[PDB]
Amino acid sequence: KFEVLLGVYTNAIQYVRFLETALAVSCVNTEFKDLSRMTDGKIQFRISV
Amino acid sequence: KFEVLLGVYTNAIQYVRFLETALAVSCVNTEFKDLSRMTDGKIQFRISV
Repeated sequence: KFEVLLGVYTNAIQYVRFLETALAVSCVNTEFKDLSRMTDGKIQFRISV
Repeated sequence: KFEVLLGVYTNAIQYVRFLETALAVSCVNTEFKDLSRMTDGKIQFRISV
């Protein structure tokens, strides 16, 4: 008279990146190895009217 | 002067197999020859959140 072990099932976490979803269209992305070295950034537009 | 016997036909009860109905899509089957020798069974799931 046995008690059968019918199944051990482990869900698989699928890996998801940033460039593999459709939120990546809204922004362009650049690898920047030393970001904590950078303290602040700036862009400067020259608008001639 | 007579009385007639106008045929005899009996109903043929069709054999309704499990694998010919739609309720076999709701489940999946395994032929276990010896379920009398089973006291209990279990499935343990591992959910990785």
